[PDB]
Amino acid sequence: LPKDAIPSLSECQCGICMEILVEPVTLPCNHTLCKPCFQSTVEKASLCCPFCRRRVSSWTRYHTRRNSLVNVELWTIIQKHYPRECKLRAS
Ligand SMILES: [Zn+2]
Ligand SMILES: [Zn+2]
Repeated sequence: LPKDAIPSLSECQCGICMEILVEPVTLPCNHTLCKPCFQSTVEKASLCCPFCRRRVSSWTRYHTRRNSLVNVELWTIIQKHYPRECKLRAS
């Protein structure tokens, strides 16, 4: 994704639930999913990436402790180009 370029809506949708990516969590494999999905599908379930099966339990501990699970740079980009979609999910 080029700089200041407009991302497709599709590139901004969580691949698990199809909703807009709210507070996206990018795993060390570089697959991304929304925090809600992360919290249900990974943090309290598999500790796998749901796309590729990468073990992620130690990764989770590390960033949990440091409040750095969220990919702040991608979150910023999603809020900028799809603000309305983000507020609708918050609601
Ligand atoms: Zn999701
Ligand atoms: Zn993965």
